[PDB]
Amino acid sequence: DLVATTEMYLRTIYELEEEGVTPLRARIAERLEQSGPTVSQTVARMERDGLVVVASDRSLQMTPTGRTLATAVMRKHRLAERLLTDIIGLDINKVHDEADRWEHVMSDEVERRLVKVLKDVSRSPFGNPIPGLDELGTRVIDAATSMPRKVRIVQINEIFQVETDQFTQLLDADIRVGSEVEIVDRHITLSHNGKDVELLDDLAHTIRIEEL
Amino acid sequence: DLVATTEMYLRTIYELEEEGVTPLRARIAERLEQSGPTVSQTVARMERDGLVVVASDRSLQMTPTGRTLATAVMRKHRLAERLLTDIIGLDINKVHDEADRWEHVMSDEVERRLVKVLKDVSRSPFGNPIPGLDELGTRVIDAATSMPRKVRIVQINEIFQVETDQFTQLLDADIRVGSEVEIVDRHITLSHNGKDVELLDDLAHTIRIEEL
Ligand code: NI
Ligand code: NI
Ligand code: NI
Ligand code: NI
Repeated sequence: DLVATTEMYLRTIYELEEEGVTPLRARIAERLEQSGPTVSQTVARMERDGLVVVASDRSLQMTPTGRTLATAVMRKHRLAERLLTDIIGLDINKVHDEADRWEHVMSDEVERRLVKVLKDVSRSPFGNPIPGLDELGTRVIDAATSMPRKVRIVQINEIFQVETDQFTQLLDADIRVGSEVEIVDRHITLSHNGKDVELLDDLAHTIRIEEL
Repeated sequence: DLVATTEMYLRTIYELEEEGVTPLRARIAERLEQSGPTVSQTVARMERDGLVVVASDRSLQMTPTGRTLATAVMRKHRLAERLLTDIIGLDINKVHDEADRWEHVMSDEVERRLVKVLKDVSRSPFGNPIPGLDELGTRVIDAATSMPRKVRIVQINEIFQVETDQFTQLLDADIRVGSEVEIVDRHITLSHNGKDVELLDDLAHTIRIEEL
């Protein structure tokens, strides 16, 4: 019982972060269709197991081990969805639910085979990047990690820019003095309410952020 | 926890029958690497759930519902093994263990797709017929069912036979006055210690059996 449950809590926190939603226990209860009390019980165990910390604001911060496990479950889940759609041909309306089960029993080595056999594993069939593939086998340029983080805009410093076409991109995605997600890819891209601005490097080095 | 466990007990009983072994609780404990007491506890629940009867000789007789479920789990298991070998290309030494997990989470509709996509679903990669495909979508000729049963030879009646090449087949598979398995296929075949004699109809109507 217990292992699949933990993984589901983890993938759900992972999911909410990808969606920009604060990982709150009531948000997890609602999404998993579980009671709040029930969720509190599992989260308590997960804290005990070192997988999550409940911050003073009641959000759930996955620890590095928790996040590794979350990432793995998300990876299996999305690879299973790929397998089910691409090869098996299961009706798309059933694919998620099936992968909801298969994600807890797919081995790493099966994953590795899927990566060999599938045409593309960039994205699930539902449009989301498949993470953790590598593991399977302050200025923005300095501050971003290979792990999504929300930060606060403290300076944009347009005045120092030569290229200006991204000024309007920033205005259109609404930040100026706000709280944005930051990541390094193949680098740097910023997000704010499901609107992404992929920064060119000159901007990535002048934009400054803080926690928080 | 409980559903996968029940299915495993069921597939194991199914297995022992296919192998000609009396479904004894100590044989199930040994095969599942579970304690006897532990197995007694689950079997008791399974009796309560209507899936098995413990006969006076201590063998486990699957009820019709139990057998249907056993057959389904065996089917998913073997189809999963096919999928893993044929398409996925998982190392054959890992295929069983993986299917040991996937058998408990594969839906009927995924099965139906597998039957569409796979080259042949007659047999698992380990040489055993895949059952339950139809469900997914006394003289021997009269006594045999579409379900394996052991019976006792009461008469062979060679004297009434025109064709005699199967006389030696019977002698070679060692029966004469013994306890044999009987089944109807595409009919009738008899088995005795992993030696099969597929009867021609003239013999199937003269050979007589009893319980038991
Ligand atoms: Ni999904
Ligand atoms: Ni799941
Ligand atoms: Ni097997
Ligand atoms: Ni199993």
